[PDB]
Amino acid sequence: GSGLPFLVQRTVARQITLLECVGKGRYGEVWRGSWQGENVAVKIFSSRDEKSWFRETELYNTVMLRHENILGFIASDMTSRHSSTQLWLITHYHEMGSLYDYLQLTTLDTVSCLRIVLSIASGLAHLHIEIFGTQGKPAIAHRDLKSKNILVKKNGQCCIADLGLAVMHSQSTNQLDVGNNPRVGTKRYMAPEVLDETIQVDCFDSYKRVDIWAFGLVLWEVARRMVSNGIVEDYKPPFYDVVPNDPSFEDMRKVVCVDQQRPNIPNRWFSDPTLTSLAKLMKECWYQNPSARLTALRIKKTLTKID
Ligand SMILES: CNC(=O)[C@H]1C[C@H](n2c(-c3cc(OC)c(OC)c(OC)c3)nc3ccc(C(=O)NCCCN(C)C)cc32)C1
Repeated sequence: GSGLPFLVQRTVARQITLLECVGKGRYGEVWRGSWQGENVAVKIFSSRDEKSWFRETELYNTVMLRHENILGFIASDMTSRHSSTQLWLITHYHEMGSLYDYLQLTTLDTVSCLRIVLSIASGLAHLHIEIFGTQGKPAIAHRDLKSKNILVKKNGQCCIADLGLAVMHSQSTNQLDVGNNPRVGTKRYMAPEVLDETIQVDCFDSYKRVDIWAFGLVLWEVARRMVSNGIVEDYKPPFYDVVPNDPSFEDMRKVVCVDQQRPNIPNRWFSDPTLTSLAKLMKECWYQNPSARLTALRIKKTLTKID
């Protein structure tokens, strides 16, 4: 799999001491833990999200996902702490936390902006691409790509996190996991075909194109925080101005499906070559027609050529 030898994995949870709680939400809790005096991140899942714990555990153990831009899996366990049975996912610890939180604390220059977005595109392309052979991997669509599910490294690269909603496709196999409704992710980031439920649930490539829509929104979030001529925008989530907090499906449908609105491009971006290029790139992620959207590899290539 992606983590420790497995026999090691079961013993890891018992060797971990939880030191600080660094995150808490409806998903559960995230802690900085220590394993042999080395930091690890321990996500303790709420009962609401227990199935996400199981699906992510299945995945990381059935596919050996190892990539610098994917959160590094260490182990998963159903363990007991303080006499309560708990669902733990243990990964590499990234002190900087989520991109969402990071963008609200500092601003970016051209180098650090491009490093962030390129690393996300590289991670997403690695998820998306199916690799044949005994040491390959199925294609993976994330289905909840957003800034809260991206972690920042000290070196300024990022890695994609939270595969609990991901769907896998082997070009050999048939059927896509999917199941239930297609509207499983974060409403604010949902593509038009999800919101209006016209997505072809049987076509795996539909899910990759949904990730690309969300990636375009993440690019917009990040680009706002890149300084140009001492100018920068405050952090805002996508569509902050046109929809309420915790927006409903109907809110999103009118903006994105009926009006076909997209996040607004700050005028000052067209005073800077990099931001001008990023604006064009994100618009090619937001086509109403999913098949017109760029692929993750095309985005990666374009970003590598920008400087
Ligand atoms: C998920 N929601 C949240 O709000 C946050 C993000 C999540 N976090 C993870 C993490 C872990 C996962 O598995 C273990 C996981 O699932 C695979 C996952 O999914 C997205 C994320 N490592 C983290 C390491 C540090 C921090 C942190 O905040 N501060 C430290 C100082 C930085 N400060 C100024 C912003 C948060 C971490 C808690």
